[PDB]
Amino acid sequence: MNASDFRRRGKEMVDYMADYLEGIEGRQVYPDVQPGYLRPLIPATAPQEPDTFEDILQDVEKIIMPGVTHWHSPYFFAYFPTASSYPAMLADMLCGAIGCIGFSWAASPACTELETVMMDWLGKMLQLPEAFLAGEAGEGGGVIQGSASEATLVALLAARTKVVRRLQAASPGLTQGAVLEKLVAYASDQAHSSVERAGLIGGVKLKAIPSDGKFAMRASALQEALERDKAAGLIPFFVVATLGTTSCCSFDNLLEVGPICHEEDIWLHVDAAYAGSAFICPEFRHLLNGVEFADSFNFNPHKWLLVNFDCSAMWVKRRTDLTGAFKSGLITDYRHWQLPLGRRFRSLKMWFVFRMYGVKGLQAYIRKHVQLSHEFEAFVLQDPRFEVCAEVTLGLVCFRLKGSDGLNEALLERINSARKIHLVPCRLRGQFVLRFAICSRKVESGHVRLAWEHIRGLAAELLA
Amino acid sequence: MNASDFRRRGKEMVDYMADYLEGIEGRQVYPDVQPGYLRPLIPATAPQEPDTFEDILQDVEKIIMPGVTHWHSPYFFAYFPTASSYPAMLADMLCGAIGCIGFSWAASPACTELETVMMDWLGKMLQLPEAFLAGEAGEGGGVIQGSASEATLVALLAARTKVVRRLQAASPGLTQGAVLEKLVAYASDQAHSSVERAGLIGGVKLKAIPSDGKFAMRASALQEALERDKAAGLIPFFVVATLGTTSCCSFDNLLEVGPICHEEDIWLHVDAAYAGSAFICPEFRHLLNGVEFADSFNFNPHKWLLVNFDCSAMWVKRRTDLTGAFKSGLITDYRHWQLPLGRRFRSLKMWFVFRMYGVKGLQAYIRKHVQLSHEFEAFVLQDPRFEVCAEVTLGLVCFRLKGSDGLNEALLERINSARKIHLVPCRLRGQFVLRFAICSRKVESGHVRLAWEHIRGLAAELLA
Ligand SMILES: *Cc1c(COP(=O)(O)O)cnc(C)c1O
Ligand SMILES: *Cc1c(COP(=O)(O)O)cnc(C)c1O
Repeated sequence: MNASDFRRRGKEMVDYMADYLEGIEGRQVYPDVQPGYLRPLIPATAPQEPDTFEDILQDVEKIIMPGVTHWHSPYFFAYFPTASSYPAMLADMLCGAIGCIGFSWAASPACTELETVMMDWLGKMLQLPEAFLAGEAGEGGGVIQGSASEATLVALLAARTKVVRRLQAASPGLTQGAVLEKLVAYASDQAHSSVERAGLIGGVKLKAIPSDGKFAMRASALQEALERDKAAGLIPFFVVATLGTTSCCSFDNLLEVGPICHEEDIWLHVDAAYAGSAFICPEFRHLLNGVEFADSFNFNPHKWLLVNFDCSAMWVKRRTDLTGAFKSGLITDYRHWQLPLGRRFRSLKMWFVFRMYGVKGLQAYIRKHVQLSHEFEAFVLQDPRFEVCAEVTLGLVCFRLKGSDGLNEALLERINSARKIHLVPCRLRGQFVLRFAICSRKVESGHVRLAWEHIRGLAAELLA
Repeated sequence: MNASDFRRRGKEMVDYMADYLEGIEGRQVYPDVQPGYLRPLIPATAPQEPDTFEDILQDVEKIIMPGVTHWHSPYFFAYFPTASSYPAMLADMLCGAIGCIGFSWAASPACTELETVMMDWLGKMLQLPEAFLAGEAGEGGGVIQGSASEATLVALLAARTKVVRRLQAASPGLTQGAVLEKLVAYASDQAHSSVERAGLIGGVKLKAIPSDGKFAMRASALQEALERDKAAGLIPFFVVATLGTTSCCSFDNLLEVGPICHEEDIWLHVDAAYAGSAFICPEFRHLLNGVEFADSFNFNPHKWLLVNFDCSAMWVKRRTDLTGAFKSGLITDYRHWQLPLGRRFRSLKMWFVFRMYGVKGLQAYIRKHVQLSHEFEAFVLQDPRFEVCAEVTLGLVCFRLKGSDGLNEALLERINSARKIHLVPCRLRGQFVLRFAICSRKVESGHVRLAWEHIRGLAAELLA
């Protein structure tokens, strides 16, 4: 079709989007569709002749929607939030229209330059040390990665390469294969699975560092592991410290870990995928104290900062430390900052979001969510039948019906079968725990109260 | 903002998109902006209070656009085409509205199931062997990757893992570090750089296979390299065969390479990033004869098949051969098929495109482009002052002004400085060559004739 048709159709799509989001509260959050349901509802072959937009759009309602899990219903309380905001959407539309591939500066200077500048804005909102800012003459800078799992993998590969170079440039005969055999990487036992994948791909060993009572990685445990391993002939080289674990949203001790990785000369990567967004708020910024020591810091604006998915923010103090694994001031070659060669004009989304919401708007959004999270915690704290399993700092609450894991597995089964709200569990020291996460952009105190009541009702029934 | 505002603003954005594309022919293809131009035209900090959509949109025209390289101007004849169609755009808008993250089947069954089905449609359009189709009981299947460079890397990692396992299943007690040291991978000397990055990340050795007169990889050269290396104690394990090299769009011999990789038991990956789209046309399908032998096949619909960037299609005959590196019929866990854990509902784009254009529409688009490419070749063939450097099969023509490399470097400099059209050169056996690639969706015979005339004029001037 041509421009004229797109004005028509494109505008129809906008109303569709608005309708879907406007009425999302009337959607059943989790689907009843069975695995493999879709293939039989669709032809076996692409059509030879065109189909009608109208026809395709109703297929969306009648066939696709039944297999959709609505992350944006205020009743979606699973995992962590995924971002979705009108400003990013508008931006995404533009990005697609300009349709450039920023694999090189010449392919579109702006695709590259807006990114560096936006990463600096965000860097400043987080109050990161100047060492991470590109500016006009800093050895550091930031880049948009596809996801936190990729950011982590990129850091590990940069670390791996850096340690192999140092070792070979000090031991002539030395082969890389030799160095890999003894390379060890560490992460909290609460670390995300993206770390294992990273070690797996990078071809190195990964060890877990037992966490403390507050589920945090401490200097003590880390040091022990290091000594134990150096003494065994191994070579520590990478450590991922997590800020806002996926289990209970706890925080590794950065002021204790940073100094250790520094003195031991270990690449320290900080994965704050979820909690990172909160650091633009003074109240929480302390949680990030210690970045000073990090070689690379990452968090997902596509989780809790309203920038629609496909937007993870990563910073490093020495651009060449990163650039070297795939080979000041202005950056022109992002292709040495990530795994793939191509990339979209993703920074448009950050720009539209940061500009259309403003810093204050963003801070409010986060606080409202943390407020809602504490309201839920209160409910649980008020009912003697339940218990709150971990300190509640941000938008996640881990609760439990006082009793056995069997009793709790049961409550969960009854909650999901009821199809009103959607929750996910996790194990916290082997114990079965239920997670309550504030997600949707449009969640209100009302949704939480109703959600709690519904859970309390089911627990009661189950208890009789 | 809320749904109401988005209907307004969102519709404005649609007209903006339509205007930009509608008037793109009046845009200067390549920018005059200097590196680093943007930072000083934007504030140093994100705004505290909201900004106006109206204000943001004019900033787009006045500040972003001057730094944009217009890939969709019919006068953009660089690299290879990047896709952009209204159907994919409409689809992308929807994808963002639904906004789910398909990291697991439960996160949204449809995000996963539509993908498998679409990959089968495309698989059939290409007339791939049934072995690659998921169907209801095939060990194979296809997945959308972020790009051809990632597809290649994924294949190599799958290969690496598979050969390390076999070698230990043979000599129980064999270390991985040991096996990597001797692992060798091959690619044509015309292969894309994504292959080197892959070998670099995977930590193995990569060797180039000298190409023939038609710049193709032949059985002879490959076999020679293999023997030479096995005999030296090395272990061949991965071979990338390219269909549509970026230099002159030549084709490795798949009927010669497949059998070799089979008997030698080497993982054979086929990178047809650009040329692959043409295979939905019977006339060209022979170029793909030999996939039968491939372990993995890949091409970019986001290049020459109108599915907006962020859409590379990859197929394998044994899903577990792929799944194993990151650990029939219906597929539920795409997370073991790619590097990252998260993913967008990208298949919506393929669906909208395939349905709104229909197979015949797609075939016409490709043929029209190949027709235009041959029209250009004709022009060059008609002028005794120039020469065509390689067989012209698809949308690319490599030409040259008869003379020295210096003379040609000069023509190129004069073409880019003129700012009418945009071309890129490359070296073909050390010789400086100019590339002419049909890209934009809206290119016509008229654009090509004017482009040729303009180049002939500049060549003439220069020749005096
Ligand atoms: C959500 C999460 C991830 C995964 O992020 P993606 O961008 O989906 O890869 C990684 N680490 C932590 C701590 C997370 O909370
Ligand atoms: C364009 C191209 C690639 C790279 O594709 P992306 O998806 O941009 O990474 C790889 N191989 C060939 C032959 C190509 O033409």
